[PDB]
Order: sequence, then C-alpha cells, then structure tokens
Amino acid sequence: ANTFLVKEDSKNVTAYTPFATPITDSKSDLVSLAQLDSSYQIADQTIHNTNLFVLFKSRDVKVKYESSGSNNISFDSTSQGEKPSYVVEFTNSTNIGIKWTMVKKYQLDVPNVSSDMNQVLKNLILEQPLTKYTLNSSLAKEKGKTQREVHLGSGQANQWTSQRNQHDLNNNPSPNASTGFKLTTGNAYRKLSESWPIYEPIDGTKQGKGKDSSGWSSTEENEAKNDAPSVSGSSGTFNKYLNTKQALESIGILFDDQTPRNVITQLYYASTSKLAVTNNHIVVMGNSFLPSMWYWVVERSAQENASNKPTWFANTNLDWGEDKQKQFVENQLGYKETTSTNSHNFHSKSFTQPAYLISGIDSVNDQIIFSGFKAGSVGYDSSSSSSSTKDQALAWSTTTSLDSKTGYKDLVTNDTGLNGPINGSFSIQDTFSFVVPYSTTGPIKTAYPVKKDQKSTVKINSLINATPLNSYGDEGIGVFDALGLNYNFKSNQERLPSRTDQIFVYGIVSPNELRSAKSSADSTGSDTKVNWSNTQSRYLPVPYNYSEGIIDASVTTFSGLKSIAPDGFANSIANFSVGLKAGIDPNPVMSGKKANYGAVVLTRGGVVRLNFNPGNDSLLSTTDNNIAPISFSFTPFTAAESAVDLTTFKEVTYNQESGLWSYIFDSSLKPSHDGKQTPVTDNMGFSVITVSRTGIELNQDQATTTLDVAPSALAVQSGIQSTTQTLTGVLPLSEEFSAVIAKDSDQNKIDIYKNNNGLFEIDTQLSNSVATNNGGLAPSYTENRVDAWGKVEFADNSVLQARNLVDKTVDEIINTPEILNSFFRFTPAFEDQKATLVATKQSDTSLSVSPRIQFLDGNFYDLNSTIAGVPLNIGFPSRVFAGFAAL
Ligand SMILES: CC(=O)N[C@H]1[C@H]([C@H](O)[C@H](O)CO)O[C@@](OC[C@H]2O[C@@H](O[C@H]3[C@H](O)[C@@H](O)[C@H](O)O[C@@H]3CO)[C@H](O)[C@@H](O)[C@H]2O)(C(=O)O)C[C@@H]1O
Ligand SMILES: [K+]
Repeated sequence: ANTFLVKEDSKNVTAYTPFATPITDSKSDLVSLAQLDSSYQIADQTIHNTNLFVLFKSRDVKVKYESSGSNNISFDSTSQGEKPSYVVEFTNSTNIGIKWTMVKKYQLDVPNVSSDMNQVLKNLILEQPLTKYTLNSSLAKEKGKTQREVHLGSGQANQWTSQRNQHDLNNNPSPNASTGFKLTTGNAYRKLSESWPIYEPIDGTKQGKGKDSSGWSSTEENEAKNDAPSVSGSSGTFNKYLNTKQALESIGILFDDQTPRNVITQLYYASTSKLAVTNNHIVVMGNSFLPSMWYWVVERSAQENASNKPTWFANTNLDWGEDKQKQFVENQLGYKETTSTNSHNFHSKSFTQPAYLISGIDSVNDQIIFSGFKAGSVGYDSSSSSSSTKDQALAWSTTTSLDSKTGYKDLVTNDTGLNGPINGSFSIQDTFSFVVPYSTTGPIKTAYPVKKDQKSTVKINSLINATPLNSYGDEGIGVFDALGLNYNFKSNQERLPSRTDQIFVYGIVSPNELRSAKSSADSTGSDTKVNWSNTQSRYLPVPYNYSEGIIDASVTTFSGLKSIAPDGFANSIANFSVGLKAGIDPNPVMSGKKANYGAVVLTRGGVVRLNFNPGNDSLLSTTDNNIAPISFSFTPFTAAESAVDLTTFKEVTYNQESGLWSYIFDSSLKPSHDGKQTPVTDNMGFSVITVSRTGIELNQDQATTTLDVAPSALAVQSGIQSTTQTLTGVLPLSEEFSAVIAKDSDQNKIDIYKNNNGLFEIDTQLSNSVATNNGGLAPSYTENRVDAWGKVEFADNSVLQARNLVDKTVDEIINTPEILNSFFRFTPAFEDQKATLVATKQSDTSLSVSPRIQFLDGNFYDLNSTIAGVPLNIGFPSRVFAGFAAL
C-alpha cells in the first residue's frame, strides 16, 4: 500500500496519497461495514499482511458483577447494553482504488470467573481513576497505624525491644514504620457493582470518604455537589472538591446522564482499547487511563460466531527480573494464611499482580511486545466490630536500605521491606534519611502488619489503585519513593529503588506464551496459570524537577508537595506511559545475524527504549548483574518535550526507511471543562515528537554480538506543532519532509514541513507548490516554474547536429541514458531531488523523452504512476527529438 490511512472521525477511515490528497471514494464507515450499530466507534487499528484490523467498542455497553451464583461477570441484556467489543479483519477487494470488505469478525467476551477468583472479587475495591486535574493532594490519604501500634498497641516503644521477637519482628528498628493508609477519607474506592463519583477531593487527607460508600451517599456527596456543581449555562467555589465529569468522559468513562456506570463496565470498556496482530493471533489490551485486569488472546482460526475469552493478569506470572522482585509485589498484595477464615485476597488465593496500566501493544515478527505500570494492589482490613487497622489499607515503602552493597542485582534483591514495614524517618548522628540505614544479635526480620492474636478472626481483602503507587500514606518517604529521591551516601550515590511503587513492566511474548494465555482463559472449573518468561520490571519514578520546594539540608508530604508539572497533569507523583510501538532497524546487521528491532514508549519526563535480541526473540541481557537489565534505557525529555500534554496522545507511527517513530498529539482531545468547570480554551492545535535510536546496536561487527551498554532512544519535539489549526493527519513522507493536513476554519489545507539539521520548519513555497493540485491527486506541473517537480528545460533539437548525435541511431541513443540526461537541465525544488528522462521510440528517425522526477517522499513519478492503482495523470511533458540516423 503506497497510501496512508487517516481516521477522519470515530467511524471513517480515508486513504491518502503522498500528495496529502484523499483517494476518491476511499472514505469508509468501518463501523457500518462491520455490521455494528451507530453506538460503536474505532478504538485502534493496524495493518498486517496488507489487511486492516480494527478494534471497535460501544458507548451502550453495560457490564454487571453479581457476587453469588458463578457466571458473575456478564453483559446487561435488559434494555440494549449487550454490546461486546469486536476486532474485525478488512481486506481491500479492488486493485483500483480502495473498497474495504469484511473478512473475519471476532466478539471479545467477558471473563470466566472461577470460585477462587469470585471470593477475591466479592470484596475487591478499586480507586477512582486519575485525571488531568487530580492533584498531589487529591491522591494523598490519611496515615495509618505504626507497626508497633498494630502489634503491641496503645502502649509504648519502651517495650519495643522486649516484644518484637514474640511477633516475628526480631531486630526491627522501625516501630514507627507505617502499616499503610486509611480508607475512611480520600479518593473513592468502589466494588465492581458500584459507581465512582464525578467529584475528586482537593485534600484527600480530609475531604474524601475513601471506601465509605454508605457515608459518601448520605453525607458527603451533597457537600461535594453544593461546593462543585456541574456547569449549566451555575458556578461555585471548589473549596473542597474538583468536579472532573468532562475530564472523566475524555478518558473513556461512560455515563447514564450525570452518573458514571459501574466499575466492571469502565474496566471492560477500557480493557478493549489497543490491538496487535501476528500470523496466529489478535491480542487486545487496555488503555493508559484505567487499570486493566484482563487481556485477550484471540486465535485468528476462531470459528465465525464464537466468544473469545480474556486471560486474567492475576493468572499471568511475569518474570520481574529476579524471584525476590515478584515476592515484593505478591507479599504486599495481601495476608496469606491456612489459619484464617473468609479473609480472601489475590495473595491468600495464590494469584499474582492483578492489574496493569498498559502503555499499549505491538507485533514484530510473530511476537507481541507490551509494557506498562504495575497498578498498586494491596490488602485492606474490611473487619467489623476492636481491630486496630480497621478500614485501613496495608502498604509500606519497600525502598532498598542505605547500607545495601551497590550494583543493580543486589539493589533489587535487598531483603529490605520484603514481608512488612521497615521505612519511615531516621536521624543517625545528624544525617536525616527515610530509608533504613542497614539491612548485631542476628539478621533484621520484617512481618505483615496483622497482629498474631487477630490472625484467625481478621478480614484482609484486595484493592487496586488508579496509579502506580502502592502507598498513599501522607509521610515524607511516600514523596521520595514517588519522585526517585532516596539516595545512598557512598562514593557513587546510586539511587535506592522501590519494588512496589512506580514499577514499570515490559516484555516480549512468544506465540506458545499467547497459547497458554488462551488456555488460562478457556480453563474449565479452576484457574489455569501462564508464565511469560521474556519480561522485566523497573523502578521508574516521575521526575523530581516536575515539583518545587522539597525540604532537606515539617518534612514535605503528598498533601503539601507543590506540582510544576508541564506535561498536562495537575499531579507530579503518579507516572504515566502511552503509545508503545515497535520497529525493525533498517541499518544492516552482519550477515548470518537477523535484523534488529526495538520498541519505544513515552513516560512522564522521558522516552523508554526496550531492546531485543532478534536471534532467539529475547530481552537483551549481558553477563554482569552489576549493570542493570540492558533491555531498558530511559532518556529524559528537555523543556520542549516536557511541555507536550501527554493526555492528548492521538497515534504513533513507525517508518521502516527512516528508522524513526512519530508521536502525534491532538489538543482537540482535551476535555471541554476543568475540575472547576471553567471552559478549556487551549484545545486547538497539535504537536509531533520524533523518536530515534542512540548508542551501539547489536551485531554491527564481531564486537557487537556481546553488549554491556543498553541501546536507548531520543525524543525531540521536531518543530511540527500548532496552537491554531485543527489536525486531520501528519504524513511522514520522509526523514527530510512531513505533510500536515489541517483545517484553519473548515476546509483542509496542506503544509509541508522541511527538516533543517534536525528541526522541522514550514516551507511556504513548497506548501503552495504541493497544495496547487487543481483538484487532481498530485501537484500541478508548470513548464516555466520550479514547482513540486523542480524545473525541466529541454535542449533545442539543434543539439543532435552540434554534438554529431545524428550519426547515432534511435536505438543506440535510447540505450545510453547518460546521452539522454544531456537532453535536459533540471533545477531541483529541494536539495538532492533527482530526475531522469524515460525515452520512447516514435519513428525510425525520432524519439520522445518525458521526465521521471522524485517527490518529497523519495519516490520517482512519471506519466504512468499510480497510487492504489489509480493513474495520477500528473502532467509531465513529452519532447520529440528527431534527425537521428537509421543504420
Ligand atoms: C522508623 C522508626 O521507627 N524510626 C525511628 C528511629 C528508629 O527507631 C531508629 O532510627 C532505628 O535505629 O529512631 C528515631 O529516634 C532516635 C531518637 O529517638 C529517641 O527515642 C524516641 C523514639 O521516637 C521512640 O521510638 C523511643 O522509644 O522513645 C522516644 C520517644 O519519646 C531516642 O531515645 C533518642 O535518644 C534519639 O536517639 C530516629 O529519628 O532515628 C525516631 C524514628 O521515629
Ligand atoms: K516544473
């Protein structure tokens, strides 16, 4: 396909030429063609072996959770909300133009729910989604009980050293480590069958009801409503609560009037957001906005009218780099015991990390690459009656101690915080630190903050956060954990990682691995499990310089942390990621080695490079465990890339010739209204970020079979941007040129941006040259003008006599392209634009010539050129030369 597909709206894809002109009749309502109703919209699409694969989801979708029976998750048949999301394969049926016709249609059904699963789901509770307008102080939650309150009680740390052996806390120096955060105030937590609110607290430390469902709706909901009334063109004070309803609609939250639908519905609707296609499979994953708890492996062989089943992430073991890193995450999921009763969580029923904030998903060769953020999941005491941690989440910093032998392996396998709290505040000599200074009677013991006495009678259930933080507790370690600010005091000051907060996750998934997942999802009766063994994790905090005025040298915590966040988020503590995309390096590799491929993904403050070994389709590793897993590299943004609003991401393309990724941001995606219900007026324009590879890539020469330095990427705000125009599309014609299609008012306009030593600037003469197509598919040709086709002046016929070429025959001349380059002088419109003459015999004594000229995309066009089989009829001239001999 010599074309570019452009999504004109939620239903229509039009095919464009390299001349930024639509192919006539190509524009197609893919929803209508999928025989889907007018409630469906395109979520994502992809080309695989020249066919178009489309993910559609419905605004009418209604899902339910009934904790009893056991077909617990189902669609709501009553009314009209039985509207599952579909993937559809389209093929181009015509060889002239574009007639999309439907090939295969796959329904994405709701997860099976095992008995073991439904016992966790019964009491599963989920945080209200983070938005544009969520503040550091909105997230912040009331600090829970200390380790030594949980265990010994109201009473003393004079007995902390007499007692800590009788609660398996031997040598624990942290009686005032936090056991977590209160669910009586803050961001709303809700079961699968409940609805999140449109109101977010400004200070969640004071203003939320947390998981207090019943309390919200009889007390605090009327307060929120009177303080933060929806617009009605009202206006109020927004002293205690933002109103984010439109910001909510924006990120794909659905609504019956002013009330969001249940959590399970928003989970399903988000879950069907991104797609990727291999020879054998379609895989479907969720967006960067809500946590997703399941993904689809559809077998492309699937019979026509089947119901493809999603695999739970709680049933999907990843390799987090080392077993310890898994344990860290699983230990903090909840309390495990043979001794307790009805106390069910993901950990107690032997599930793993249940939820990811997925960056996106792609295919290279027959491989699925994904990445994303570990969505915080912890236990919470849902007990009723004198339970000390009642209504409290059970969470702790897991950040590596100061004394930890440096080198990555050691850092991420440090025993610090493994089974319970250890971190808070420490004044050694006079050198403050939040992190334990060492990790002597014997070695330091950590324990899960559920006191031995209540071990039988306690009720620890699972929750999921809206973000990559486990721990919302309004203490100083929380800020430092979230911002990447904990450092050792050694002769290098390597930064001390968490293994529960701000954890990024990526991998490459083989077709056998996707085969288990399909097996997990079809499993009769009990939960079948999947190992994905080509994965890694990484501590990836938000950058500290996206905040101000942090104290060191009244410690600053979440309720008081100041955000200066330039990337379109109020908050400066919760990381985000978007637009994972893979691509084959075009740069030759040494023969008998296979082509290189990577991927990249945007996170707050930087681009991440994932690196692969094409040999056995593995993550790049190196021998040393000192250097850190060489599958991952982080290149921080400058001012210019940091300024881009990441919540406006529209689409990411990769071009195999340039070896370059294009990230398109469209500001029309911004919500209509603020959290204070103020019309949003910077909703005009768009921006392009260009990512390239940097470093020494695998398999250049004998030296680059071995690598001990991870290849990386570089994101550059390219110069292609606007605060004025409405974007239709950006066509990356070549490294040297991009075409932008936009409306100033309401008609489409073509700008050409020219790369000038790395910075793209508009070329107004070339823009006018390209845009002057006169209704044709391609720019006009004018004899007397340097236009998009440069300028061609033919020699006079009198050159034959002068140069004694009359003694040459037509066949001689016609097979001597260097002679017939001497029949014209060419003036390029852009540097190194090229042109040749095609010759045609006309008589025994004469021929004609007609220029073949490169356009902006590096391709040659002539009289016979087509796009999508349609002759362009550009209008190149023909020129007779005559007086040559017959021999
Ligand atoms: C996470 C935690 O609990 N941190 C505390 C910390 C640790 O116990 C040690 O750092 C581990 O080696 O100690 C801090 O206190 C040092 C000073 O504390 C004084 O005791 C306080 C303390 O708060 C209580 O735990 C104690 O039982 O009684 C006192 C309360 O009135 C020492 O007696 C004093 O001489 C100091 O050495 C610390 O900052 O390092 C306090 C941390 O909360
Ligand atoms: K011309």
